[PDB]
Order: sequence, then C-alpha cells, then structure tokens
Amino acid sequence: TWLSDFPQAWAETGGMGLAVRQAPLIIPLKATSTPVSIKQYPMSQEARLGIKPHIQRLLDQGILVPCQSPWNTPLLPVYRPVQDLREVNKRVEDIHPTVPNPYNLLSGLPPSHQWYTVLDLKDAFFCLRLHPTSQPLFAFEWRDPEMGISGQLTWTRLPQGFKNSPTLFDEALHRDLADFRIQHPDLILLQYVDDLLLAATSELDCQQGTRALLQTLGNLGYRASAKKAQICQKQVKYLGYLLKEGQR
Amino acid sequence: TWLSDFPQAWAETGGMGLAVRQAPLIIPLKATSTPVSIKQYPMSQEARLGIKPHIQRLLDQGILVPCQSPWNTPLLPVYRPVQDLREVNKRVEDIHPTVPNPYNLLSGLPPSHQWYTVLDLKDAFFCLRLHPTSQPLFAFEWRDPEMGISGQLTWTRLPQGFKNSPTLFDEALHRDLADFRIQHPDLILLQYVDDLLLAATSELDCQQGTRALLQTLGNLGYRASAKKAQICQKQVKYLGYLLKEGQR
DNA sequence: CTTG
DNA sequence: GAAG
DNA sequence: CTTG
DNA sequence: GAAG
Repeated sequence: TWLSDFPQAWAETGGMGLAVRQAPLIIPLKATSTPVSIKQYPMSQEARLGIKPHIQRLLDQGILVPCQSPWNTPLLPVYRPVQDLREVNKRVEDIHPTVPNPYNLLSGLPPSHQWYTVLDLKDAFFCLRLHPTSQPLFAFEWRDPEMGISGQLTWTRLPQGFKNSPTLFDEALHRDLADFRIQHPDLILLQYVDDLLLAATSELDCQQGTRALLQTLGNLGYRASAKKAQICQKQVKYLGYLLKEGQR
Repeated sequence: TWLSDFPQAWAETGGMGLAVRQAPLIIPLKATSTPVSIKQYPMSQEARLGIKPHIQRLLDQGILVPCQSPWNTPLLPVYRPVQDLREVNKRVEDIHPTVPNPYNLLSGLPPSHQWYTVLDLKDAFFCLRLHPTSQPLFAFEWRDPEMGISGQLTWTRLPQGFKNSPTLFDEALHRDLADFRIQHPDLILLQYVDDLLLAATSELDCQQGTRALLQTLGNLGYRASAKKAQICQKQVKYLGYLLKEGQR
C-alpha cells in the first residue's frame, strides 16, 4: 500500500519532519530595529490548560526551547496557542513575495497531464530550522503556576504568524525539489507553500512519479498527510479548485 | 445731488420697478411634467403675523394676485416668507447657465479703468413680468384665520427661489443695456445678475457715465439702492472683492 | 488580547 | 463616532 | 417644514 | 446609522 511502502514520507509514520539539507535560517532585521518586549496578557486557567499539552509536545520535540530574550510577544488562546507576531513582523526586513497566486500557478497545468496526485505537507514551517542568532526574535512567556515555571520559550524552527514564513518555506522546498524536476521532465509539479500537485499523462506515470516524489520528500525530511493525500486520480481538489477534465 | 438728480433710478424715490421693454416671461416645462400640489404645513400665529405685512404689500403692488392653480408649493417662515419651489424647479425645463462666475467676470476689468461706480438693483427679479400662462406654476396657499380668507396666491413677476431667475434676469438686463454699451464704448460695465460695476478712466468720465447709466436704468424700469451705491470711487467693494489699485 |  |  |  |  501507499502507507507501508513509504513510511518515512508520511507524517503518520515518519515522525516530525526536519529539512536536513536546508541551512538554519537567519532573519535580517530592518536597519533601525531594536527589540520589543510586549507583556503577556494574563491567561485564564481554562486557556492555559488547553494550550499546555501543545507546549509540552513542542518542548519534547525540541521545536520550543527555554530562553532569555529582549524580545517578547504575547500568546493568545484561540484551544491552540497563537502568537501575535505583528510587532516582530514590523521590525523584520521585507523580502520579495515569490509565492505565485493560485490562479497563475494553475495556468501551468497543461491538458495533456490529467492524472493527479495532491499532497499536503504537515507542519511544513516546523521542518525549517532557525539559526540560533534569530531564535530570540520569536520569544514568548510561558508560566505554569502550579509548576513554578515562569520564563520565556522560543522557536527553533520557522514559526507560524511570521510574515516571511510562507515565502521562505516555498523557496526552500523549491531548492530541495529542483533535482526531482530535472530527473522527471515529463511530470508537472505545482508548489504552493505546503500544497503540492503532481500531474502526469497516464495513471502508470502518475504512480511512478508519486512513488519517486514520496521517496524524495521523506528523504529530504518533509512529511505529507496520508489522511489527506489524493493519489493518482483524474479528479482532485487543489487550492480550492476542483480539477476535472482539465477544467478549473 | 445724486439722489435728487435721478429720482426715477433710485428705489428710495422711484417706486417699485417694472422692466417695461421686456416681454412677460413664459416658463417652459419639461416634456413629462404635470402639476404638483404640496399641502401647506400649518403655520404658527407668530410666523403668520410676521409674514402678513409682506404679503399685503406685495398684493398692494400687484406682485401677488389671487388664483386657483393645480400647482401649490409651501411657504415657510424664516420673519419673511420663503417659498420652497424645489418641486416646481424639478419640473421646469433646464436652461444653459449664462451668468459668468465672479472670477471670470472680473478678468474683464483693465488697469486703465480705475474709477468705479457700483450699483445694486433692488427687487431685481420682481421687475420682470411673468406671462399669465406661467403664473399658476408658482402658487402657494395664504390663509388669514381671523379674516376668513383661505385660498391661493401667485406671483406676477419672476419669483425668488426659482432655479432660472438669476439667469433670466441677467439675460434680460443684458438685452436692456446693450444700447448703453454701444453709446459708451469707453466704459467698462460688468453685470452679475443685480450687481453692476461701471469702470472709467477718469473721475469725470465716471461721473458722466454714472449719470447716463442711472438715467437709462430708471427709464427702463430698474431701480438701484441709493443706500448701497458706491459712486465714482477709486476703491469699491464688488462681489466680495475689494477693488483697489487694479488689484483683486 | 490588540490592531461599514 | 478579521487576523496575529 | 422637507430634502461627517 | 445648508438651502428652498
């Protein structure tokens, strides 16, 4: 089966990802920026108990680490933790937005390629490491009142809510999939951050190409959702569109 | 004096005007218009007693007359009577606006002409007769509760609040002053509806021209305010501007 | 939480 | 006077 | 009166 | 949600 044939490529069986070929990312600040430390708004016990198992898992995975940083931004409960990084985003140097919009991305799908595989990369941003010099930027406070732990944590991987994460991830995955494109010139591969479409001319080519892509992704340290995968179908949902008979 | 030398031209001594050379005006309606009869909002006794002497004077002068009309628009007290003619204005055919704006009008004042007379025509619109076919358009209700008179009145002269009155008056006065301009080619005469500026090169020319203009205006049936007149001055107020040394 |  |  |  |  697709599950047991590629255990490394699936998030369900391969563990948390880590893009081993990508250097830890340095995040340049604007020329005038200095650290901003925003106080954490007091969190209700209900919210803290909701957030706590997520924090603990991320600590166990090494995605969060303790730190002392002159930067601090608040967490809010939404229960899953959401960090308000807007004041960090204002202080980070802008980069050119290179992710194409879906309309233009789908214009590269020719009618000759009507067999599709759609993969969704799980925890994609967390596969990209942050350089230790840039980790303090993303610090937040974590207090366990009944555990006597009050201090800061920060991210060792590209965080959610950071304005440049989608673009940096898309660029990284393009670098890591460049060779795959060269080895498979007959395949169409569309990338939209963590959402991938592979298109082939026949079911057999789509099966062979999907095998190669899963092998490559897992080897590089990325992880796809086996639950969401649409493998070798002539009809797929991709980026809000239904792809069918070369339409949409 | 200027007062006693031209008794016909001044409103103070010449009676209410009447432009005897101008045919009574016919007011064309839009192609689809039918009469509109708006009910009179009840008027307080204080307002009615304030308005009443004005109505009576206008009746005595023949400027208002009794009528029965399928048109009716309301009076409001402001105490002087103000008629809301907006629903009549909507039904009257539009005419080209030919009154120049003051900025452009004053561009025709050359620096060689620095002696000024400014005249203000009193009750200017009321000098222009309305044709009997057009009088019913402007009817309103007048009730004297302690006199047992409830019926409509209307205007026999061009009314205040009618959208085309300024343009029709300006055009009429231009027709009536055309010959004066020909007989006095050295004088500058600016007309802005009822506000007139005569400009001359010398005090003597301004005196002679102002004498001729007053004679002509009074003969034609127009009336100027002796109280407001600025006669043969090198500094005058005209249309919100102070005219001085060829400036403004 | 704050930032038609 | 919806989004981080 | 009604029509920033 | 100033003007006739």
